Amino acid sequence: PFVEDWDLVQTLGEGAYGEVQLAVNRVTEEAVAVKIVDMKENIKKEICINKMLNHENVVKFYGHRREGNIQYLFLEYCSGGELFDRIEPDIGMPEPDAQRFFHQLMAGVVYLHGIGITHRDIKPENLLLDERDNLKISDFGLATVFRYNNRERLLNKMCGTLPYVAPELLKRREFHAEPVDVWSCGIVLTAMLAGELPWDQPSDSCQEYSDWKEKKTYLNPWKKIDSAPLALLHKILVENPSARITIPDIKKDRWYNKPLKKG
Ligand SMILES: COc1ccc2c(c1)C(=O)N(c1nc(C(=O)Nc3cnccc3N3CCNCC3)cs1)C2
Repeated sequence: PFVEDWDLVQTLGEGAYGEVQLAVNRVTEEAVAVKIVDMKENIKKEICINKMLNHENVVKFYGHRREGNIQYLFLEYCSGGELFDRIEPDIGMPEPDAQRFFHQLMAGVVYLHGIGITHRDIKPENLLLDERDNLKISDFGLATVFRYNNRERLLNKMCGTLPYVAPELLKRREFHAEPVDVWSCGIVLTAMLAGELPWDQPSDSCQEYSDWKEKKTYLNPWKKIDSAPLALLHKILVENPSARITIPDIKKDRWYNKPLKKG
C-alpha cells in the first residue's frame, strides 16, 4: 500500500529476496524503488554494504525503515529497466551499445573493488538502466568484503548464478574475489554481443565449456562475435584465475579502446 509518505505503485520484481516496488511520493511525485523484505541478519549486512556505496554506476541507497517483521530499503529507481531486456535473444545488441554498457559496468566494478567489496552475482538481470540509459549495478544481497585494512581475504562460499560463475568457484576450496567478478563481466559481454549464454556452467561435464577450452570458436555463440571483442573474451574467460586478465589490463584492450558509433 504505502510506507510513511510513499505509495507503492508497481512491482519491479519479486523472488527469494522479497519484492521491489516503485514508490511514489504523493506530495512531491518523486519516484524511488523500495525493496520489501520479510524478516523471516542477512539484510543487516546488505544494508551496511549499501551505506558505503557512492558511485554513478551503482544503485544508490537512500536509507531503510523497519516496520515489525518488514524491512524497507529505499533505493534509486532506474526507469530504463533491466539490461536483460535490451538483449535480443540470439542476436544481442549493437556493438557500440554493448561497448558503452561494458565501459560503465567496468567503472562500477572498479569502484566496488576499490572499496574492497565484491558483488558476486553480476548478470544482466541485476544491471539496471536510468532515464539516460546509464548502467547501474544492483542487488548487494550476495556482496561481501574481500579487502579490509589493506588485507585481502579469500572467498570460500558458493554463491552466484551458474552460467555466470567462474570455474574456480566450483573447483577450489578458496579463491580470489576479483577474478570471479571479472569472469561474470565477460559472460555479460558475451550475452550482449550474441544474445545467448555460452554454457550452463563452467565445468568439464559441460560440453559447451569444453568446446570453448579447445578453442572451437567456429561454434555459437563465438561465431557471432567480431574478432576484436572476441579477442577480449579470450582474455577474460581464461580458466586459471591467475592467468585471467585484470581490470587494469582490460582497460588497455584494443576493443575496449576502439571508437564505435552506430549506423
Ligand atoms: C522500468 O522497468 C523497471 C523494471 C525493473 C526494475 C526497475 C525498472 C527498477 O528501477 N528496478 C530496481 N531494482 C533495484 C534494486 O535494488 N533491485 C534489487 C535489490 N535486491 C534484490 C533484487 C533486486 N532486483 C530484482 C529485479 N532485477 C533487478 C534487481 C533498484 S531500482 C527494477
